[PDB]
Amino acid sequence: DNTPQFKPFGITYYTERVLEGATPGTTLIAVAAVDPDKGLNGLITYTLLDLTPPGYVQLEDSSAGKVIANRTVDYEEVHWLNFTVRASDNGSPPRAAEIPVYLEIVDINDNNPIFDQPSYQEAVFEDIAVGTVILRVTATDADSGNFALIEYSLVDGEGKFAINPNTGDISVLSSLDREKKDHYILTALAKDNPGDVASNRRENSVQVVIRVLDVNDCRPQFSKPQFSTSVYENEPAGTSVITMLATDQDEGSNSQLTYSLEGPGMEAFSVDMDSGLVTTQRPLQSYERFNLTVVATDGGEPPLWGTTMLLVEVIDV
Ligand SMILES: N[C@@H](CCC(=O)N[C@@H](CS)C(=O)NCC(=O)O)C(=O)O
Ligand SMILES: [Ca+2]
Ligand SMILES: [Ca+2]
Ligand SMILES: [Ca+2]
Ligand SMILES: [Ca+2]
Ligand SMILES: [Ca+2]
Ligand SMILES: [Ca+2]
Ligand SMILES: [Ca+2]
Ligand SMILES: [Cl-]
Ligand SMILES: [Cl-]
Ligand SMILES: [Cl-]
Repeated sequence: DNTPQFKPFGITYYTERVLEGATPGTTLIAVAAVDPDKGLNGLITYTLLDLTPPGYVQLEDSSAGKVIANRTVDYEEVHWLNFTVRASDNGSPPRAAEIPVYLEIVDINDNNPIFDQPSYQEAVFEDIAVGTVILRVTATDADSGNFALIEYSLVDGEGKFAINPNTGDISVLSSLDREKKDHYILTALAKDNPGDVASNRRENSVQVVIRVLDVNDCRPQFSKPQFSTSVYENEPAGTSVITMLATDQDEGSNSQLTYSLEGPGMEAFSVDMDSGLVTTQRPLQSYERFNLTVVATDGGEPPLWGTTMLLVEVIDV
């Protein structure tokens, strides 16, 4: 006439830690009760009750208190597997005892940081100030504690960009120049579990495009400061003299050039504003000598100019 008692004697409840992902059949906890009596009166049958939540645990067999994994548990869904163990003798009116079990699920680092976008992109002007934040990348991590802390890095900022390891803010580290490099495709990395060994850290990367927009910061240039040419005396107006060509490193209208003439010979010559072709406006006589100023002006606002000099001598036929 003794009721089964759980061991150790007077135990209020059982508890054990269980790693999430424990495979089915894995022993989660083993409990035991005793009944001093003889035969069926002292033969103990174990059952489980009130599985909260259900589906994750079962007794290996009803003859013992070994509890094994059924479905695998996910810490991201379940923090506690609670249930009751009933230990019943097999007597005529049976006597039984019941006790709670609390299995404490333990997080493992089974989720990677995952970026909130498939890629990132911004456009910035080439004169953007050093230190300016361009964009923020964000990843999220479904684990807990250190396993969900994220450290951002750039695989290679090229000395032009830097990322804040906490915020994911990508900033200008040194001055840009569209003319040197007009866009960047950077790899940003999110790595969890800071401070642990490389093998227990998970990561993902994403590509970040920064397109560098033009400012009109390059003036038109000629190849040298002095050109020289000759025109025959007594040639008609419209006679070709020379074609002038300047360069400009900017983009679009910022490097679209128009030519003009300046100074004491402008009236005797003309330059086609688009082609750079210089022609005479009249016949020249052999004594005449001109040092013209040729100007190339870009289409920026305000425009930039560059000049060169053009010596024109008139030769006898
Ligand atoms: N040093 C200045 C000007 C740089 C710049 O814009 N240079 C132009 C010409 S105006 C260029 O062609 N840069 C290309 C290079 O240096 O390779 C800056 O850093 O802003
Ligand atoms: Ca008994
Ligand atoms: Ca999990
Ligand atoms: Ca993680
Ligand atoms: Ca986890
Ligand atoms: Ca530039
Ligand atoms: Ca320009
Ligand atoms: Ca430019
Ligand atoms: Cl900008
Ligand atoms: Cl910081
Ligand atoms: Cl680009």
